[PDB]
Amino acid sequence: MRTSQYLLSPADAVVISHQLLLRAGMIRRLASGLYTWLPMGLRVLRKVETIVREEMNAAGALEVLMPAVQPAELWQESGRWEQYGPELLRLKDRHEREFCVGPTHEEVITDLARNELNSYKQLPINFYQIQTKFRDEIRPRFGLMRGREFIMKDAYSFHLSQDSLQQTYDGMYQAYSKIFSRLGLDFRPVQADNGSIGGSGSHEFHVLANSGEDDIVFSDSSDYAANIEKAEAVPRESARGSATEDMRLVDTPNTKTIAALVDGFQLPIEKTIKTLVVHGAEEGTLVALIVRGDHELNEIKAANQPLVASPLVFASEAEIRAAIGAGPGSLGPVNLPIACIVDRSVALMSDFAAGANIEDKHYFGVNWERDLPLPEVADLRNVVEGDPSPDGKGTLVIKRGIEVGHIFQLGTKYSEAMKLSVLSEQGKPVNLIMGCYGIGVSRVVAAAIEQNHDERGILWPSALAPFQIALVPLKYETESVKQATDKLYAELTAAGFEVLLDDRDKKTSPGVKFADMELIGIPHRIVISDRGLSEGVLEYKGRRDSESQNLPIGELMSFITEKLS
Amino acid sequence: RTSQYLLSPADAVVISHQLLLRAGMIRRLASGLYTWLPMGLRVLRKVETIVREEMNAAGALEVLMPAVQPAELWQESGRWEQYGPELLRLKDRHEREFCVGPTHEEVITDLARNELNSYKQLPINFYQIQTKFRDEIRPRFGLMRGREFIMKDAYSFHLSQDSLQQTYDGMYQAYSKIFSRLGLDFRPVQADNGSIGGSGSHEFHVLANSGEDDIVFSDSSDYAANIEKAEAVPRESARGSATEDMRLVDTPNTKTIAALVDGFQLPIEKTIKTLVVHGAEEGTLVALIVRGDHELNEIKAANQPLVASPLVFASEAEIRAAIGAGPGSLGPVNLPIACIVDRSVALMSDFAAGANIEDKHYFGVNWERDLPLPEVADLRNVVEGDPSPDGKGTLVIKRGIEVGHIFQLGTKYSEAMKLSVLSEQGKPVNLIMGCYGIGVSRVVAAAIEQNHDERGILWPSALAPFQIALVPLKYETESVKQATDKLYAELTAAGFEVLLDDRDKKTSPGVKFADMELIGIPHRIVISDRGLSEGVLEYKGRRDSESQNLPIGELMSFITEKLS
Ligand SMILES: [Mg+2]
Ligand SMILES: [Mg+2]
Repeated sequence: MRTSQYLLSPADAVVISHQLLLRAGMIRRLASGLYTWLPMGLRVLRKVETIVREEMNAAGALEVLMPAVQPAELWQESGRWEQYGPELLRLKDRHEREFCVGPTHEEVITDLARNELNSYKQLPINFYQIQTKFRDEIRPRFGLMRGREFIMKDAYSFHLSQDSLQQTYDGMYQAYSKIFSRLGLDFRPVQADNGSIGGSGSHEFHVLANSGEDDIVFSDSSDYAANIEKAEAVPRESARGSATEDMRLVDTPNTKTIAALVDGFQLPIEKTIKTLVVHGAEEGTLVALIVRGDHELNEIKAANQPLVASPLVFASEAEIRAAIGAGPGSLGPVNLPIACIVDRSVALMSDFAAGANIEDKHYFGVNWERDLPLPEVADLRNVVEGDPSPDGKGTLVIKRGIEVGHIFQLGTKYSEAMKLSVLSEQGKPVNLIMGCYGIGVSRVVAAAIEQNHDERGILWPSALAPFQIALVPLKYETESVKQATDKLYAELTAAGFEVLLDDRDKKTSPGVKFADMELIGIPHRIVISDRGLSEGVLEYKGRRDSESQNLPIGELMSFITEKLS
Repeated sequence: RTSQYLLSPADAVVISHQLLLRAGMIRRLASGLYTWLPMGLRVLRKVETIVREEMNAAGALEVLMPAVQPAELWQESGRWEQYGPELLRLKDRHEREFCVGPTHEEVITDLARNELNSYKQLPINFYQIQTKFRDEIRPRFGLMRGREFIMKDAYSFHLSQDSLQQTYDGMYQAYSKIFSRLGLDFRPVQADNGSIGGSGSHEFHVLANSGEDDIVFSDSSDYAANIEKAEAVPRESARGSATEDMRLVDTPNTKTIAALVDGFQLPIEKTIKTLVVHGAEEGTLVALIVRGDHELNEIKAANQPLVASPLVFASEAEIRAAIGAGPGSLGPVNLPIACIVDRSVALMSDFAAGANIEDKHYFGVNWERDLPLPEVADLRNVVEGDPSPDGKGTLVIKRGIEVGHIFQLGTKYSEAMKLSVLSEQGKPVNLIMGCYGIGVSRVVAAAIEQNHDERGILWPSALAPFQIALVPLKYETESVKQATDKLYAELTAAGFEVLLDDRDKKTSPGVKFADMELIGIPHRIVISDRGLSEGVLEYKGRRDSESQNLPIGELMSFITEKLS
């Protein structure tokens, strides 16, 4: 009775995984960013959940299950009750007590550790759960990938020392790598934002897909791998060029953009700069950050600078004019009455053009040292295709990624705030050093399709297929065909395979049945017919296959065993 | 292994709550919100697995529906307001309204509107195992009355009542398979279905003294009903003949059954209680009379057609304006409102009632003679020793923990959210629905409520978190530490769930033993340099009184038989 049950019965879905997940009856919308898992969709979901839980256990983590509803008072200990922003879904109960529906669980698990972790002989320990979160995304979109309710594997490890944290952290990296291999994904772990300049201890796991919202950077020869947020930028040139022009004021009443200098004044874009006035970390101060005309400011690198306020805030036009005496489109490093930091590539420029900090004027032929001192230099830009690999090996390619996991060395941020402390073996109170590890279990189901699909529909990796074999008769009411078919279901089920049986009547044509089984990603099809049973044979076709086959009935069970290998 | 699982009691009053706290199975986050600790999650998953197997074997299809539910769906059924303060409501950042669902009737009916479009897809039975939130006013009893709890909730859809009954019966059978595999002593009982008589609602109850429900059995038949549902028949075959004339008596300080009995030497079976309730017709009142030794069954009262559901008791001001006399002076004689008497009241003779005149009673009232007999109904709770309404035996009342409910819902939601499908002959049909729920969280606690002893938790075999505890005495000795790891592998390879107690010379053997017994592990093996010399392993069962020594080779056989 299987298809007349599992198959059940788009207009806005724009990414392929969302459209296919809806068309294939894997999920359906309830409200904005809230999706029901349909019977066939839940079969795939649980397959993900099984592998992730197996590798978390094999890596020594202890599954727990914490509440969804959480006391605001915990979120007030970390300050995140306010600081988290409008993505936190806040509520009150019938007694006017305040809660959120958790998007994550750092406070709750730290609260647990306060009460449960009392001796150094219990450390290290790593707790994880597979549980529904809520995030009030301002614009839920992309189906399972930017929903509001989604499933998360979130894990939290506690340590007495940095080395202890690293070992567990390394084990999680390895377990994640096992997880996304068993899931049969084309993935890449990359270095990620750790809040600091340089250093380590933050890695993202990405599935490669041309719809990726993350840009991820790779050496074309070395193992270098990093989110563009983190990717160190080093300049292509080896030395600063020599001064070949004098500095001069140029009237620029209508030249206020990189485009206008390059196209209008014919300047090589390598001879232009963008100045970005941001707020200072010192209250009320301004900082000017400068990148070359053909580059962009990396905002994460920007806010990592000690002089720069984190998070990044851009100065207003009125602030800019009050400080500098000129406004956007006429700004530059010369006679700049505010602190400045220039990108590494900008320090090597020569004979370049800058806004003069005089309205409607630029300097042309600026040269560092001759016309003004070089200010502080830092890595402020994003890398671009073909940039040198920062490890000196090869050049950089940028690909698109869907983030499906993140691991992060958290330190003592929560154990300081929530007074989670344990005595070291020598008797010293130690603030527990924490790590956090997350996988977007929901997002994984969708990520797989973004990467594996064709014109016929979903292509599942082997571990995710909701069934392995579809039986399609083809006049299924024929006693001859219904007995061969029902026996075949039993044999194949007996041997352990997961078989979907298409029991729909003649009112559903064979071609439609074929297209349905293909759409839902079932990797093997078997068609039973009286004309083939006469000939003593069975018709086979693979999901990726071009033409069907005919297999002698007697050979079929060995043949399917081989395919499933 | 125990350095990890064991981790390190005040407001706990029922035993399952103290034991779940002390065995490190759960811990509290806030009121009614509890974290499953690693030991606890293992037990809960063993419950879910068994529930899921039997749901699937019964042909139901697992889905997973959102926890946050839009208010507009709840407004279609009227439950957005009607469900009460137990509904957790919120607004998102865009000021749209939702609840955190306590149940999913509207959601699954909404799903069906979009997915059930052909009769060839029916019958169909959807279920999920999913966290609910119910904003209980006074959350208590640990897992038994928390606010967040795990629930297997199922909903089936049908084109005919017969179709529903079949699926309903398979859910009944599957629940029994479930609770049998969970090793519980349960009983299914008839339950309140909304109507007088009839079937279509059964509750599954674990038998325990702490049960909040009263469930009625015959000591002679299979009869089993929630006291809310139990039919009461009188212990009398016939109304007695009149042997007093009716008189007016002054009862100035007589306003309770006890005062009428102890102040006038009347037997309690000659007295009555008159309860004045709101009638279903707007603005009307109905009086409900039971005998002085009985209580009013409020489920039975509300099921009366004249009586408003849910039941509302009349105020004292309302009584006085209607009748002309107050509580404690009420009765059926000269009663200017409609009246319903319990079956037993109808058989009474020579009986006392308030006269509907302040501080007065009639004595020696007799039906037909002094006043006409009103309508008769089954209005009272049964009491221990009552006749069994199937005519086989008398009735006993025991206390039960409700772990499962099945209910024939009909077209309540399909009619309101317009869920209709064309029959094979082309007639539109509102889908008939049944709903089935198992308190998965609650089942864990109900098990301990019925299985425990002086030393801690007793688990039915299917729920034990581990089957074997390895307690190496002096595990720091490398001779014991090798034999035990060797043993851990052998047993884990054999497919047994084994908890190695790796704790050190700090925690004494005696403490280690008590901890393994508290968390309810069925079987223990002690490895020692003592018995290693003798080539022997020490074994003890969780229920046994003495431990015993055991040749090592025989041990793998001995223990596989133990769990057979
Ligand atoms: Mg990111
Ligand atoms: Mg009840």
